[PDB]
Formats: sequence, structure tokens, C-alpha cells
Amino acid sequence: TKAVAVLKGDGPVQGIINFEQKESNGPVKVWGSIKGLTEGLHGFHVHEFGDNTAGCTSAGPHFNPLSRKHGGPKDEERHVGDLGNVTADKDGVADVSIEDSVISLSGDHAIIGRTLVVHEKADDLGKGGNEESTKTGNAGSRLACGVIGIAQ
Amino acid sequence: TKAVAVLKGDGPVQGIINFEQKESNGPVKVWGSIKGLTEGLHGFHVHEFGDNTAGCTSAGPHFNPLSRKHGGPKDEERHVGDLGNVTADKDGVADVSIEDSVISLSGDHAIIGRTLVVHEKADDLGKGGNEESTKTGNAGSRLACGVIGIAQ
Ligand SMILES: [Cu+]
Ligand SMILES: [Cu+]
Ligand SMILES: [Zn+2]
Ligand SMILES: [Zn+2]
Repeated sequence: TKAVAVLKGDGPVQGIINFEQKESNGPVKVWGSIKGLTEGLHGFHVHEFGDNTAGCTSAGPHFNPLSRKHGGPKDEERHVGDLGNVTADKDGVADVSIEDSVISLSGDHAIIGRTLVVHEKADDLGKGGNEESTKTGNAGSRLACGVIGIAQ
Repeated sequence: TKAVAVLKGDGPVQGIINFEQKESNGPVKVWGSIKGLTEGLHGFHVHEFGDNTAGCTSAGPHFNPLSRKHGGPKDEERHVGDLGNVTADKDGVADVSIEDSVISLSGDHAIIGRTLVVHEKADDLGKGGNEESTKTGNAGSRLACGVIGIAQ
């Protein structure tokens, strides 16, 4: 019903993101803060593995159990892990307060034990007009990540 | 089913611990290495929460879903999270190789999304002769921890 991810990297990006799901067939509330970001949009995705053995690279690809194309969170055609973009202000702080009905904290699409990643660049939401757009949204390198763990 | 925990803290203690469970009702193999430790025994436990918001303290208590008293891994009376001690050599390296049939990587009591912790002192296995012994094993402070994540 409740989880948390503490985001850390090799640079200045750090944050804490909370997840809450009241019902198993209900939406997941996702909220928290990330700091140390460049002003503007940054890709925000759940990746497949909760493996930090080689930094954020070890988390592997976007969590995509249904083998779909990359999209935005509002799209029917999207990865389970496609949570779009977070927005950082001029002081580099991104306040996050979204709701999603595709991710879950239980069942086959459970994101517990997987990795939340915030990216270098904006997610183009599959609308970038190149092959990479429908794979990763061209969001670039992984600035910070954290395993999604069970919280009180 | 496979998992991994990358142990980090505020000091020299770091390690990678792998988990593998070939069958959902079979033993979990736990192996890896921890370095930066003092020579001797160090408490080695799964804690309830995969929460690193305030360091290793945020992981909360020993994972104990069946509400049992603290013990050693061989004891019938023990917490699910009671994996005993790891032994560090004169170089400060603990090679970990154990099998456990109480913990699981799947089901309602799965340890995926929870926290693996290595401790300052030896776990006394509930035989230290005081109140704290039968609660936590008197293993002292938490030197390093990591959320247990899904691995490839
Ligand atoms: Cu991502
Ligand atoms: Cu512990
Ligand atoms: Zn995606
Ligand atoms: Zn215990």
C-alpha cells in the first residue's frame, strides 16, 4: 500500500519520492521532491531492475512487461514505467505530485523492488520523430536513482 | 527469482549481496562480499522497510511478520529477518555464503522491497542475557544497508 524511493547519483541530484496505493485496482499517488536539477523538464521513469551494482546503469531498461512502445503517462500506448517528466524551477528543485493508474504496488505490474530514475533531459513522450523516441523518449543519461522499497 | 542489495553507509563498509530462489517453496541462496568491516562477527538482518530517507535507521525493526522473538537463523523461534552473523577476516572482508528456508523472495512475506543491514557488532542470537538481546541481539549500530531489489 505504501512505498518510497530515495534518489541518489554521482552528481548533485538527490530526492525522495513517495508512493501510495489505497486499493489494488486503484491509482498510485506519487509525490515528493528532487533537487540539484537543471531548470526545466526531466524524464521520470520506473526501470526494470532494483540493481544498483553499477550505479543507475544496472537498473536496466524502462519497465515494460507488456512490450509496448514508449509514450507519455496519459497515452494508452506506453511502458508501465512511463511517468513522463518532472519540472525543476530556476533553483533546480522539482516538486512532484502526480497520480497514475498503470503502475501498481502489487500484482504483475508491481514496481516494488524496481528502480525510479530521473534523467538528464526532457522525455519527448514518443513524439521526438526518431527511432530512439519510441524506446526511451530521448531523456538521456540517468542523473539519480533509487530502489522502490516498502514504506510505513 | 533473483534479487540484489547494494550495501552502503557513512563509512568504509560496502558490499553486494545476491539472493536467488530456484523454487518459490525452496531455500533462498544468499551470497556476496562485504568489505571495510572490523575483524570478527557482524549482525546480518533483513529489516522491515525499504526506506532510506534517514539512512539505515529508516529501515525500522527486524522484519518479523509472524511476531516471534529474536533468535539465530537455526532457531525455530526467530524473526523472518534473523540471518545471524557474517564473519569478516583480518583484512575486513566478509565472504557471505548461506542458504535460508525462512526468508522468501515471493509471496505475502517476500523480502523484496525491504532492507538488508550489516551491523557494528555480533548478533548475540538472543543469548546475551538482557532485554535488548531478545529484541535485536545487541548488534549495535547499523554500518551499511541497501534495499533488496529485483535482479536479472
Ligand atoms: Cu528512465
Ligand atoms: Cu539488523
Ligand atoms: Zn518508456
Ligand atoms: Zn531479529
